[PDB]
Amino acid sequence: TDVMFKSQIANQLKNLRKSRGLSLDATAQLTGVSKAMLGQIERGESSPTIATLWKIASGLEASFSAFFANDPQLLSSERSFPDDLNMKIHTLFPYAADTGLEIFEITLLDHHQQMSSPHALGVIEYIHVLEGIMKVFFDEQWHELQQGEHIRFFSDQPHGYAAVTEKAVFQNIVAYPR
Amino acid sequence: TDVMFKSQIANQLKNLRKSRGLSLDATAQLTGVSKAMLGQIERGESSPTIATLWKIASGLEASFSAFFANDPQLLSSERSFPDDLNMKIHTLFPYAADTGLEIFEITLLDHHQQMSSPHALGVIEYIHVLEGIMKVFFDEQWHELQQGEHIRFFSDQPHGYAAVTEKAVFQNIVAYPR
Ligand code: MED
Ligand code: MED
Ligand SMILES: [Zn+2]
Ligand SMILES: [Zn+2]
Repeated sequence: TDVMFKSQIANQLKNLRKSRGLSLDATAQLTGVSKAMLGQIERGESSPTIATLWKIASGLEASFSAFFANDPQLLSSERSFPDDLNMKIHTLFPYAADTGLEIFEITLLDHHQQMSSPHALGVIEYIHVLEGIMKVFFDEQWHELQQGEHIRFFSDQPHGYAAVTEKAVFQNIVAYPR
Repeated sequence: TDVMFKSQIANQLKNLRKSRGLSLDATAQLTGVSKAMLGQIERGESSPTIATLWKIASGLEASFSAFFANDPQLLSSERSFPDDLNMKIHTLFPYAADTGLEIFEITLLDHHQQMSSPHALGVIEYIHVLEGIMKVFFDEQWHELQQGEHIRFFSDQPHGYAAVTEKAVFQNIVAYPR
């Protein structure tokens, strides 16, 4: 499936880019991802990480869900990304333009730590811990959250998530500007 | 010493800022650190992390060493920063304008992971592992390095360091554009 993952992302990334009439170099400037890497991704040569995907989506001002718009069904089954084995994504609600929401249930394993690049301007995130203890980084600091605890923050800044207990599960609501 | 740390940083940050004729708001825009936090730091109300210090120095286009220029001696003794207990900094060579180099010996403990904001444009880093196993993040990926291994990268991008073994020690050369 790692190879099928590559082809899915490669083809849709190209569609998203071409639909916007963007060159690879212009897309590189927008996303902060090298033109070289973007070329490799579209050719199915490199498997992008979840963090790189968000970086690209942010630059294109697209939702994470947009990477699967050609085959919406895939999103509800895409739990394990090849380059992120200690993190599993369960999409509860794919991006909806009317509410601007994208909702995921994330499972962090082996005390994995996930740092992210800023998402698009104005994108806001909500976090609700379902199990374990985890920490969320933003505004230059880590915020520890136990089961049941919650918090929201402006995600258009360097941020991150980390499981303090070996395992942690949390709901993540990503709200895009309307 | 945590309090002495705060006063040292508070006073020199203000000097560096004032010497440049910058307002707090202008400094906020340059560094990406909120004006609120910058105000608290200068008043000795909040203890900045090593990551925040680099973020500020980068925006002011100053060296990390500049934060101790009022009392150079302090740098050679400042090993443990209050908000970074799993990371110890041993400055071997403070910033020198003729070579543009700043050299540190860093000890990471309890498999600590250190993510950093981009340093100033053109700043380059060299890494040489003295002990243990560690990983360095840049160009969207982690690079694992064992004892004796080395690597260099452009640090004006999101990057980071992580000890894979409980403890890891490495030399870090930070070269600023001349
Ligand atoms: C649903 S993927 C994990 C969450 C996403 N907001 C990120 O920063 O990576
Ligand atoms: C000497 S402090 C650790 C190294 C510094 N280049 C950083 O990114 O944090
Ligand atoms: Zn995020
Ligand atoms: Zn650095």
